[PDB]
Amino acid sequence: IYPTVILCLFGFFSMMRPSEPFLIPYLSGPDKNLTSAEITNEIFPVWTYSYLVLLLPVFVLTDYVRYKPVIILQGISFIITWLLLLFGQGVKTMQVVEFFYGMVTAAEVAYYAYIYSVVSPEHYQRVSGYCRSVTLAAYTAGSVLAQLLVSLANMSYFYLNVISLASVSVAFLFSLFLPMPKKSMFFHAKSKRLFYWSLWWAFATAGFNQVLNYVQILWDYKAPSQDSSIYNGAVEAIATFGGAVAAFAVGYVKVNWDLLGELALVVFSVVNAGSLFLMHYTANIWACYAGYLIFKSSYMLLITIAVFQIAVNLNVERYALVFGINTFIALVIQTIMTVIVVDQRGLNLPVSIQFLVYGSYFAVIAGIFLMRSMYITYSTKS
Ligand SMILES: Cc1cnc(Nc2ccc(OCCN3CCCC3)cc2)nc1Nc1cccc(S(=O)(=O)NC(C)(C)C)c1
Repeated sequence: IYPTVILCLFGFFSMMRPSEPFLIPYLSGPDKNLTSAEITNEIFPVWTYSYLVLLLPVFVLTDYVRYKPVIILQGISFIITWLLLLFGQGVKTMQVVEFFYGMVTAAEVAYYAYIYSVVSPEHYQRVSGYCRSVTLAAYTAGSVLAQLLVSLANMSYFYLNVISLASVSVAFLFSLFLPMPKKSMFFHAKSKRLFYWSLWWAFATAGFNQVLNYVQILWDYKAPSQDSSIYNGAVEAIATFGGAVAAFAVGYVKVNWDLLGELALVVFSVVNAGSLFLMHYTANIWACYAGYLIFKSSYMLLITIAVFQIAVNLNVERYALVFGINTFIALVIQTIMTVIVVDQRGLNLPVSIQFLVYGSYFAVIAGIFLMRSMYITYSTKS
């Protein structure tokens, strides 16, 4: 009745942010005057470190304090992040906003744990799917709004950032009076083949997060971002719509998975690597846009399948206890690969080269997972 509507409106107004599609074009513009090397190699890598640091503390804080204060914390973190994007000028200030965005992403778990904590035991997946769909629709509508406003009204990215601050303010106001849960999930004390799909999910989502962290900066290299020649809002709206319809198509089609799940996963990883190589090698911005859509759709198929083979035979209380470990492994892998690749203390690689590395990473994951299926040679050779 009431708590679900409050959470739905909070999620919609939090996710609806026209600033995010045009972030690096706004950061690498006259408003901030930040070179691409600075954002690529000093500012953005801080997000992965902040998220990895804050994952587990936020994970236990959500459980301990009954999931509402962490939602208000995410709201005030949104407030601070977008206020400091609106009124911040400096590499250190942008590292701070990256830390606060990592805090936002870490605290996002509360928005979904509160759902299980407050809804009736009769069903959880229905309201969880509605909440996820409302967040996705909010993001898509925000991207389309940003694209339309930029294209028609000639409206600067400062005004879009203002709109995002207003939206997150309304979201925080809505999260102010969420009813309190009366129970926690595992505030008490705490198959082997699941290790396969856990590794699949961890590696694929580490690659996806690291790719998304720098897709826009790659778009910046092909065409002048500070000009109006870019189409980030429409492109990212189409990308998230394609990802959503792709994740739904996996449920629309009901095929056996215990037989060809690994084959589907390796095929999708191969397509991911191909899309990344298309992004890296091409010279046209539209080819990179199409590669982004293809990669997002293929990764969404891959992760929908991987989450199915983890969640079919898992308890609802163990869903969180397993996905927390899986995303911790994913963040460990992403932080290691970022320190080796992106961070200035490592190789200081421009985004014009990072995407070859990402495509090779996906290709190597697919190849090694196929090679682990080495039992083909032993049985066939008799
Ligand atoms: C306003 C702002 C401030 N700091 C950041 N840092 C940042 C940029 C790109 C990132 O890659 C996404 C990695 N994973 C993070 C969550 C899902 C994907 C992660 C962090 N992004 C910002 N906007 C933004 C730009 C491009 C993509 C994203 S997002 O994918 O992470 N946003 C959601 C779709 C998850 C809502 C957000």
